[PDB]
Amino acid sequence: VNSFSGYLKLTDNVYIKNADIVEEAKKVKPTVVVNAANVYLKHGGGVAGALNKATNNAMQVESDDYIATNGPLKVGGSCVLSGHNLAKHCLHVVGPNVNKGEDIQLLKSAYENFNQHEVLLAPLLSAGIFGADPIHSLRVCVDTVRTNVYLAVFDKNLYDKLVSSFL
Ligand SMILES: O=C(O)C[C@@H](NC(=O)c1ncnc2[nH]ccc12)c1ccccc1F
Repeated sequence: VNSFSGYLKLTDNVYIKNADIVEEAKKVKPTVVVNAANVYLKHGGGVAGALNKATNNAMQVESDDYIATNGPLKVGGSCVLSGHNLAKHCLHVVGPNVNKGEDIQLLKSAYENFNQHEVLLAPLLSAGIFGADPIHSLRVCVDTVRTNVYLAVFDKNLYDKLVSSFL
């Protein structure tokens, strides 16, 4: 039992809510919040810009040190950093950005990173300004992630569309 509230059950292990991931994180303080990162951990907009803003830019400062030491992530890859005031840990996951021309095929690899964590609060990878088909991303999520994932979808119209079209 956990303290995630008001989520619609999609499958055995995947739940979904129309919510701001920042506010969900502030309430639940999950062990892991997922960031929809890019390979440089430059947290500008969407999920990443919002999470980073909520940390007062501490996420960005930490991320810049990570990149200076380790170099960029891979598309489809991830790293574990602090969750700051939002969660114990932040799992920065790089889904493909279709608006950068990146291969949507890498989305499954991106979701596989979630399987290293028993429970996660996460956005829908590659959706929104990452330019992928969100119905497809939700399908890949449910068909790839085996651990317990609580999805926070920001856009109300998108949430309604995702629920109404989910198989
Ligand atoms: O609408 C959506 O769910 C899709 C969108 N999600 C969010 O940006 C988002 N999601 C939850 N909480 C949030 N709080 C502030 C922003 C935010 C999205 C997902 C992945 C990458 C980019 C992107 F734009």
